Amino acid sequence: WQQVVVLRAYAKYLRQAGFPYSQSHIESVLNENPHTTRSLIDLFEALFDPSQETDGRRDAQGAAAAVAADIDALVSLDTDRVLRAFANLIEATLRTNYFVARPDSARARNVLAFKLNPLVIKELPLPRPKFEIFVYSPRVEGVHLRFGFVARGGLRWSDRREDFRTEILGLVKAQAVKNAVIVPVGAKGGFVVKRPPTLTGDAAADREATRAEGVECYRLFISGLLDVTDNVDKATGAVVTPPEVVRRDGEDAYLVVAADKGTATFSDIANEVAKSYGFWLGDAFASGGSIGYDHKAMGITAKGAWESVKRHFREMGVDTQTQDFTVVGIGDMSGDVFGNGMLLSKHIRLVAAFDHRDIFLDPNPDAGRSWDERKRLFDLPRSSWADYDKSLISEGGGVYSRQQKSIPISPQVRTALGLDADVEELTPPALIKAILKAPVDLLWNGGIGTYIKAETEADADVGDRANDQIRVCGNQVRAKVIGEGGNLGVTALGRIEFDLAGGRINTDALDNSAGVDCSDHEVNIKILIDSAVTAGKVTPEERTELLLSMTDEVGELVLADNRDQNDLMGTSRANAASLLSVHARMIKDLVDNRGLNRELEALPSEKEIRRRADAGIGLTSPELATLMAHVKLALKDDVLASDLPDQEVFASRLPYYFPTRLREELHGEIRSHQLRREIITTMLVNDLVDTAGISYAYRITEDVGVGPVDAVRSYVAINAIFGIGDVWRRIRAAGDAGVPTSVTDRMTLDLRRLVDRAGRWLLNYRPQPLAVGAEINRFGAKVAALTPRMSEWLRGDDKAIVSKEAGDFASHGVPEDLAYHIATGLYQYSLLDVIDIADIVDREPDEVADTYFALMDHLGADALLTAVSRLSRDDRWHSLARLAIRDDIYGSLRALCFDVLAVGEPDENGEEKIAEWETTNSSRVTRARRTLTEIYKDGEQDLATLSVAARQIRSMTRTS
Amino acid sequence: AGDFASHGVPEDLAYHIATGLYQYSLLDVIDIADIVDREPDEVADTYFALMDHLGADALLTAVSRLSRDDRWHSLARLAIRDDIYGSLRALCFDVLAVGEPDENGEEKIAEWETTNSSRVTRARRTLTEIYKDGEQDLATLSVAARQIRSMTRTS
Repeated sequence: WQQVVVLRAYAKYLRQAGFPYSQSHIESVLNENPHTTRSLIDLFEALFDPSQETDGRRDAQGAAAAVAADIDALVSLDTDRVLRAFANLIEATLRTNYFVARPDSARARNVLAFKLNPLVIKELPLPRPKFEIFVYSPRVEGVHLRFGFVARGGLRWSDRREDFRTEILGLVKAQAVKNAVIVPVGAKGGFVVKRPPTLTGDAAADREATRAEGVECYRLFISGLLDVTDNVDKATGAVVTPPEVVRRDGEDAYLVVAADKGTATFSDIANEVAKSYGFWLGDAFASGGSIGYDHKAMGITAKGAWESVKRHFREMGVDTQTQDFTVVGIGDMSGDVFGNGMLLSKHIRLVAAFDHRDIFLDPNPDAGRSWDERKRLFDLPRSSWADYDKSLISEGGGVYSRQQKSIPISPQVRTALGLDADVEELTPPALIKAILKAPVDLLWNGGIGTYIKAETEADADVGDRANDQIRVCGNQVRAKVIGEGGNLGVTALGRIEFDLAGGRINTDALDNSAGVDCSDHEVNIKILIDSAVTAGKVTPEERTELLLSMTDEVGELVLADNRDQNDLMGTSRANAASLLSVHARMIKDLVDNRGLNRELEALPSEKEIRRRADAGIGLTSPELATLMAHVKLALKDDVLASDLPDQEVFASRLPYYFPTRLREELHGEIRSHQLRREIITTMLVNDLVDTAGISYAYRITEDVGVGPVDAVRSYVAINAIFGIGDVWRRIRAAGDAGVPTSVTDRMTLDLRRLVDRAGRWLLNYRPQPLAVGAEINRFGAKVAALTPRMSEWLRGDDKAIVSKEAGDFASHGVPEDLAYHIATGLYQYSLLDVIDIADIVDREPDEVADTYFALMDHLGADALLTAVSRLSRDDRWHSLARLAIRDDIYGSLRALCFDVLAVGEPDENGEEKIAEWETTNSSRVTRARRTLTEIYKDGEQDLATLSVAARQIRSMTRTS
Repeated sequence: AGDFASHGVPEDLAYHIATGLYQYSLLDVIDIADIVDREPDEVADTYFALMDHLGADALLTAVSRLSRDDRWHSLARLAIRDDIYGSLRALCFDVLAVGEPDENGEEKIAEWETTNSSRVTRARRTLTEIYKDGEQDLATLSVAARQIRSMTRTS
């Protein structure tokens, strides 16, 4: 009967995968081939019995050959397909708990677990997870799909027992997107109860048992999961395979659990269950519950979304922390998101707010008094909108109920929201839809569900029936800015329509990222401290003390991530129109190589793409966020597959993931973390994408012709050499001080062209692969010495244009040193050639810089490089052409500098060196200079004229 | 030479005419042999073997296909042809700076590429890809020429 249970479980997994033949047909096929069924059982038994490993050579070939010969013998088509599918499931099984006999396991409670490789299963619909575990029982049935070794996701208590694998596979892509910025990749679990209790008619004892049955089945599902999962022991540091479990895969120990629509109060139960198996993660197994973070207190999600709101309003030109602004909100002062976010400014004027229970209408809200009443409501353990003081409500305002037949409309309520002038009463559904379409500065979301749709998306396709009567369209939203603290509030196509209608919006995975981020952060700290507890440095009682002491510092680190995330979003929004073509090739690469789905990711179709190209606009803000999320995942996949996380130059940033107390006290424990390679890769990709830009790495690969690994090498070297991160923080501080986003954004765009050019230079002129430490130690110090002295050798047109850019920057409040430091970026790029040249001729870099920039002055090279930059980048070949001409100019600059430094004496300055090189030229150089000045006189700057000017410069050199 | 001789042209004269654009390269060959005080035979061997590995004849023919409608485009096509020839001179200088005279053109090229950098392997790969595209406007030919130019330290 136990072998029959195994076959039945395989059939249930087959049903979840969507096998065509039904269960009746499947059992009939197994019945009509009893010899073949016996052969299948023999193959499985040979595969997974630990005693077989004690029985000599495993009877692999015997059982496998019996199965294959029985497969061949089949004539009937349905039988043949069914038995190959069965054989494929046997082959695909990676682990099983059929043979574990220790009493605490789930096998003892009649639960069977199959860890499978979905990648090799023929009948599985796409996408195929990296690993899957299927749990079968007569009471419970669950699945867990993981796209990677280090994965995170929520556990759905699903009610789709017919196909929950379908639900889990549907939600795994969105969960993975949520995890773009965090160390792990997407995972998702889900269980259904198959023996719910009989109902007593008593509305109370029934829900109690229904709850307790779900608790027992939740326990069963997780226990079956841990019967096959490996454990981590810090006694030796190695990964242990469950005893009496035969593993066909490698080693796989990381597994954490997050709450979902049915797993809200089960985190604590999950922590107890993880402890019963003796799992190493302890309380990090489940995010929060009883040891971890009180997310309502921290309010990390609200501040993470407030960073996006502030960035959007800054692009709007407003500052929330000092200027009154009007808000329409979803939720009440008793939830985490709404309550924590609506107290973040004392200038908040909450004009309207509906709930699940009540409606709040403040026609002319105050700021100080409205904030005080909002704070009073938040401090209560529980409250509703009926608890708002109705004396602090503005005249014409009030607290009304959503269960009323209708709600009267005050003249003050009507004018503020802006509807047809005749309304004097509305229905609660229409009041909610009008709140949803409001001429309001901010639209704050702290609820759950979808309330904004696209004009093209069907109502049933959204998957939210409860709000289906109140859902408005994205193009129909009149809010200036939309802040997304909640999940699934707006559909992707709805987000695209809102951005396309003039609204400011990001994706929800980028706004509410903070709460999940804190979940991951908490996990990686609970790991680290548990390791240090095992090493005897932290007494178990001070572990909790240390955790609570670091709450604020952990929150600040997550908010720093959100701010870097949002600043990059604003900058990407700035550069959308001119990079649409580059962005389009990126999308194609992802589709062709990473198995991306254009329509699923809400990425534009190619007809949609040049539709916008014909309109002269780039990607929308939610689409830009989506693209950068996939870029972050692809970059993590690229860097992790390499030895970059292994090398020390990339590993020098590891301690900075952890708070100050741990950074100081825990140093050896940080260096020997379990997730060291993954944390380093995630930090790496976050820094790279936030600093270098969306198209940096892809353009590097397009231009240079290397793999992502070489691009990363180059970015790290340039950031460490030029202090690029430090310049970025100085730019961001100026923008935070009140400098408009246009000035700081343009500062950053010049800086990113500089890094592009500099990274390309390092890749092009130094041997590959890059030794990042070597190039840093032979360039970064020299660069730091040469950057502050840009004023001593800029001459003529160079000096004039640099002064103009620095003064324009400082005219908007930018500090003078930073304005000048930014204005000279394209000359800091030439300092790389300056340093390389000084190294070749073993002479000082000061004099080399003097000659290089004086020569850049005599011929007016700045105008030529600017004209080159004006060359079109519409397609890849023209971009290649403009890149070829810029590099030709720079290389010719290198050869002419070599010849000029080959004449004269170091005491001769740039002007004297140039004078006596031209004094020692040939007819070729005088003719070239005369033609160059004539070219400058024409003012024509197409490919041909600039190219002939470059040849004139090239012929000035013997080595040509 | 065979097309010329098919119409009755004498064979020596047909071949002598058919090789005119390589007789032009013999000027650079002689100048180069003079600079390195080595015999012109071996210099010619290396120069034309190198013109063989990279398919330079197709690139010069494509350059000749550039328009001469106005003075500036004619100047541009002249610029690209001279850039190709000067880059030929610099690469020939570097290859003759490696190896030994007894090594023929193929052996000289083999051991210079055997002693290149990541820059040269990447440049060759991009050049072969350019040859594969078959696009021969100003921009593609120019980027092919920059690939050839970056193969030289003195650049």
